[PDB]
Amino acid sequence: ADDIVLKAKNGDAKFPHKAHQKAVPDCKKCHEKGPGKIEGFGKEMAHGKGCKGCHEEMKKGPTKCGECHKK
Ligand code: HEC
Ligand code: HEC
Ligand code: HEC
Ligand SMILES: C[C@H](CCC(=O)O)[C@H]1CC[C@H]2[C@@H]3CC[C@@H]4C[C@H](O)CC[C@]4(C)[C@H]3C[C@H](O)[C@]12C
Repeated sequence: ADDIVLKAKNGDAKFPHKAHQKAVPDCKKCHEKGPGKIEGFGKEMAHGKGCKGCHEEMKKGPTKCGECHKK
């Protein structure tokens, strides 16, 4: 399947799966979650544990605005 881009108004936020499959061998961090995760994602999640928060916790991945968001 293809990578997806989240259409944030301030700039497209791409999600490259291959890098994540490699750097996050604990697949259950994102997969096999209960229901609601598709409906639940948004800016709050993205800037929290959904994206940015994991990068901070794992000490790796983009944590600056212009690193995730790109027009
Ligand atoms: C969140 C950070 C994820 C982690 C960690 C892993 N996966 Fe993932 N996966 C995630 C998303 C949002 C998507 C759909 C959008 C996309 O970019 O593909 C997927 C997709 C998959 C797929 C389909 C891939 C393909 O057909 O190219 C598979 C088979 C899959 N994910 C499995 C997988 C495994 C085994 C992981 C751990 C090593 C893993 N994913 C991590 C989100 C995230
Ligand atoms: C852990 C559970 C993560 C979640 C949830 C998300 N990301 Fe992530 N990301 C994670 C790690 C450990 C890394 C380092 C990968 C590396 O090998 O350097 C990343 C990396 C990225 C990248 C850059 C990929 C690259 O080729 O350098 C991007 C652009 C990125 N992550 C974006 C991103 C977004 C938008 C997420 C939410 C939708 C997201 N990540 C979740 C760990 C985790
Ligand atoms: C990746 C790790 C991110 C970092 C670092 C920052 N942002 Fe972000 N942001 C990210 C995603 C994946 C999303 C989309 C959420 C969704 O609904 O899918 C967003 C969202 C925003 C928004 C709202 C955009 C909209 O609703 O159209 C804004 C205004 C925004 N982001 C700004 C922003 C700034 C200023 C940041 C640095 C301080 C920043 N983001 C960090 C992913 C990531
Ligand atoms: C559930 C995990 C991990 C975050 C968490 O613990 O909740 C998060 C990490 C990235 C999230 C995905 C980002 C891209 C998509 C955003 C859409 O608006 C809703 C579906 C997708 C596919 C999201 C589904 C789910 O919300 C994921 C996989």
